Amino acid sequence: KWSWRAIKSFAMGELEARKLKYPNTGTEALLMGILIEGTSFTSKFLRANKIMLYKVREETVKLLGKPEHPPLTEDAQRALDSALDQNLKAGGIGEVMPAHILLGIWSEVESPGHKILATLGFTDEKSKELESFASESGFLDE
Repeated sequence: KWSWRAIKSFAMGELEARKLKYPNTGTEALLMGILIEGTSFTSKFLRANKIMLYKVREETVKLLGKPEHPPLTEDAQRALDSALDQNLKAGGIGEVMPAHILLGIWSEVESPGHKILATLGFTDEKSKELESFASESGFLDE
């Protein structure tokens, strides 16, 4: 059960992949889509931890270099599957949120999303911090 916020963040991600003229919607685009959507707690969390949209964009171009609807990479699909788990293997009411997508991205260790997060100072401790917020009883990611 994807939240509306997660649905929007995905759309913003695909939009960013198209703007970058990439063949696929990768973990880097899912990450930017969260920032672009811009109203979730997760987007505020990323910004409060100095993971700014303009920086992620600069690190994306640097890492990956300068299609109508760019399909998901395999590791982006993997990040979305983990999001479902992060949500599933936790409390049992909430929808799947941008938080779970972010955690899914971080957990795909080999992915550009993870590597860019790490370049910008994200760590396992930040991941656990985000998990703690997300596991709070009536968590809506807003």
